[PDB]
Amino acid sequence: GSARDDVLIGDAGANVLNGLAGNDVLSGGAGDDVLLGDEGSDLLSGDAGNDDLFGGQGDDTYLFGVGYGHDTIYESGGGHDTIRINAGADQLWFARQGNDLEIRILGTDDALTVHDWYRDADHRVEIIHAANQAVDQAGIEKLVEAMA
Ligand SMILES: [Ca+2]
Ligand SMILES: [Ca+2]
Ligand SMILES: [Ca+2]
Ligand SMILES: [Ca+2]
Ligand SMILES: [Ca+2]
Ligand SMILES: [Ca+2]
Ligand SMILES: [Ca+2]
Ligand SMILES: [Ca+2]
Repeated sequence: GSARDDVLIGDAGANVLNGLAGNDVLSGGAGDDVLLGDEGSDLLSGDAGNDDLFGGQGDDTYLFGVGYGHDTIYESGGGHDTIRINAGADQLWFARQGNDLEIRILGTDDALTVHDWYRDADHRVEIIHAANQAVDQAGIEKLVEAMA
Protein backbone atom coordinates (compact mmCIF):
# COMPACT_ATOMS: atom_id res chain seq x y z
CA GLY A 1 0.00 0.00 0.00
CA SER A 2 0.77 3.68 0.07
CA ALA A 3 -0.41 6.82 1.92
CA ARG A 4 -3.10 7.22 -0.79
CA ASP A 5 -6.46 5.36 -0.90
CA ASP A 6 -5.39 2.01 -2.33
CA VAL A 7 -7.17 -1.07 -3.63
CA LEU A 8 -5.01 -4.08 -2.85
CA ILE A 9 -6.05 -7.43 -4.32
CA GLY A 10 -4.28 -10.61 -3.33
CA ASP A 11 -3.89 -13.71 -5.40
CA ALA A 12 -4.36 -17.37 -4.63
CA GLY A 13 -1.27 -17.57 -2.38
CA ALA A 14 -0.87 -16.56 1.28
CA ASN A 15 -0.43 -12.73 0.94
CA VAL A 16 0.42 -9.86 3.25
CA LEU A 17 -1.47 -6.70 2.26
CA ASN A 18 -0.78 -3.48 4.20
CA GLY A 19 -2.98 -0.47 3.36
CA LEU A 20 -0.86 2.14 5.18
CA ALA A 21 -2.67 5.50 5.73
CA GLY A 22 -5.57 6.47 3.55
CA ASN A 23 -8.97 4.74 3.17
CA ASP A 24 -8.09 1.42 1.61
CA VAL A 25 -9.83 -1.65 0.21
CA LEU A 26 -8.02 -4.98 0.77
CA SER A 27 -9.22 -8.26 -0.70
CA GLY A 28 -7.00 -11.32 0.08
CA GLY A 29 -8.37 -13.83 -2.43
CA ALA A 30 -7.75 -17.49 -1.78
CA GLY A 31 -5.14 -18.76 0.67
CA ASP A 32 -4.43 -17.67 4.25
CA ASP A 33 -3.85 -13.92 4.09
CA VAL A 34 -2.80 -11.21 6.56
CA LEU A 35 -4.58 -7.88 5.91
CA LEU A 36 -3.82 -4.51 7.60
CA GLY A 37 -5.95 -1.46 7.08
CA ASP A 38 -3.70 0.67 9.36
CA GLU A 39 -4.70 4.35 9.67
CA GLY A 40 -7.96 5.44 7.88
CA SER A 41 -11.38 3.90 7.21
CA ASP A 42 -10.59 0.62 5.48
CA LEU A 43 -12.60 -2.29 4.13
CA LEU A 44 -10.99 -5.76 4.63
CA SER A 45 -12.21 -9.00 3.00
CA GLY A 46 -10.10 -12.15 3.63
CA ASP A 47 -12.16 -14.15 1.07
CA ALA A 48 -11.53 -17.94 1.01
CA GLY A 49 -8.87 -19.44 3.28
CA ASN A 50 -8.21 -18.60 6.95
CA ASP A 51 -7.31 -14.89 7.19
CA ASP A 52 -6.15 -12.51 9.92
CA LEU A 53 -7.77 -9.09 9.56
CA PHE A 54 -6.32 -5.98 11.33
CA GLY A 55 -8.43 -3.00 10.39
CA GLY A 56 -6.29 -0.72 12.54
CA GLN A 57 -7.38 2.69 13.87
CA GLY A 58 -10.31 4.38 12.20
CA ASP A 59 -13.71 3.12 11.23
CA ASP A 60 -13.14 -0.17 9.40
CA THR A 61 -15.43 -2.58 7.60
CA TYR A 62 -14.92 -6.34 7.50
CA LEU A 63 -16.71 -8.62 5.02
CA PHE A 64 -17.69 -12.21 5.69
CA GLY A 65 -20.00 -14.80 4.21
CA VAL A 66 -20.45 -18.34 3.11
CA GLY A 67 -17.13 -19.91 1.90
CA TYR A 68 -14.96 -17.40 3.84
CA GLY A 69 -13.53 -20.15 6.15
CA HIS A 70 -12.25 -19.17 9.67
CA ASP A 71 -11.23 -15.49 9.79
CA THR A 72 -10.14 -13.57 12.86
CA ILE A 73 -10.47 -9.86 13.37
CA TYR A 74 -7.97 -8.00 15.59
CA GLU A 75 -9.29 -4.42 16.13
CA SER A 76 -7.17 -1.50 17.43
CA GLY A 77 -9.67 1.32 17.61
CA GLY A 78 -12.49 3.23 16.02
CA GLY A 79 -15.88 4.31 17.14
CA HIS A 80 -17.83 2.93 14.09
CA ASP A 81 -16.20 -0.33 12.84
CA THR A 82 -18.60 -2.70 11.13
CA ILE A 83 -18.90 -6.34 10.05
CA ARG A 84 -21.03 -7.12 7.00
CA ILE A 85 -22.04 -10.75 6.78
CA ASN A 86 -23.67 -11.91 3.63
CA ALA A 87 -26.23 -14.26 5.29
CA GLY A 88 -29.63 -13.97 6.89
CA ALA A 89 -29.59 -13.08 10.57
CA ASP A 90 -31.32 -16.39 11.41
CA GLN A 91 -28.33 -18.29 9.90
CA LEU A 92 -25.97 -16.79 12.53
CA TRP A 93 -24.79 -18.31 15.76
CA PHE A 94 -23.17 -15.91 18.26
CA ALA A 95 -21.14 -17.20 21.17
CA ARG A 96 -18.54 -16.09 23.65
CA GLN A 97 -15.35 -18.14 23.64
CA GLY A 98 -13.01 -16.94 26.37
CA ASN A 99 -12.61 -13.25 25.64
CA ASP A 100 -13.45 -13.66 21.92
CA LEU A 101 -16.76 -13.25 20.11
CA GLU A 102 -17.39 -16.10 17.66
CA ILE A 103 -19.94 -15.90 14.87
CA ARG A 104 -20.68 -19.07 12.96
CA ILE A 105 -22.80 -19.50 9.84
CA LEU A 106 -25.11 -22.41 10.67
CA GLY A 107 -24.77 -25.43 8.37
CA THR A 108 -21.25 -24.45 7.28
CA ASP A 109 -17.61 -24.54 8.58
CA ASP A 110 -17.44 -20.66 8.10
CA ALA A 111 -16.73 -18.78 11.35
CA LEU A 112 -15.67 -15.23 12.14
CA THR A 113 -13.90 -14.58 15.46
CA VAL A 114 -13.38 -11.05 16.97
CA HIS A 115 -10.31 -11.47 19.08
CA ASP A 116 -10.53 -10.08 22.63
CA TRP A 117 -13.95 -8.62 21.98
CA TYR A 118 -14.65 -8.94 25.78
CA ARG A 119 -11.30 -7.44 26.89
CA ASP A 120 -12.22 -3.77 26.25
CA ALA A 121 -14.09 -1.29 23.98
CA ASP A 122 -11.12 -0.75 21.58
CA HIS A 123 -11.36 -4.40 20.54
CA ARG A 124 -15.05 -4.15 19.62
CA VAL A 125 -16.79 -3.73 16.28
CA GLU A 126 -19.86 -1.54 16.92
CA ILE A 127 -22.36 -2.81 14.27
CA ILE A 128 -22.75 -6.36 12.80
CA HIS A 129 -24.91 -6.32 9.63
CA ALA A 130 -26.62 -9.41 8.41
CA ALA A 131 -28.65 -9.17 5.18
CA ASN A 132 -31.33 -6.70 6.31
CA GLN A 133 -30.50 -6.36 9.99
CA ALA A 134 -28.00 -4.11 11.76
CA VAL A 135 -27.20 -5.46 15.21
CA ASP A 136 -25.55 -3.05 17.75
CA GLN A 137 -23.50 -4.00 20.81
CA ALA A 138 -26.59 -4.40 23.12
CA GLY A 139 -28.18 -6.57 20.38
CA ILE A 140 -25.06 -8.72 20.00
CA GLU A 141 -24.97 -9.32 23.75
CA LYS A 142 -28.64 -10.32 23.73
CA LEU A 143 -28.00 -12.88 20.89
CA VAL A 144 -25.00 -14.32 22.73
CA GLU A 145 -27.00 -14.65 25.97
CA ALA A 146 -30.06 -16.15 24.17
CA MET A 147 -28.00 -18.74 22.23
CA ALA A 148 -25.84 -19.87 25.23
CA1 LIG B 1 -5.55 2.62 5.61
CA1 LIG C 1 -3.26 3.47 1.71
CA1 LIG D 1 -4.42 -14.69 -1.07
CA1 LIG E 1 -7.85 -15.44 1.87
CA1 LIG F 1 -8.18 1.50 9.63
CA1 LIG G 1 -10.78 0.18 13.45
CA1 LIG H 1 -11.33 -16.23 4.86
CA1 LIG I 1 -14.40 -0.21 17.45
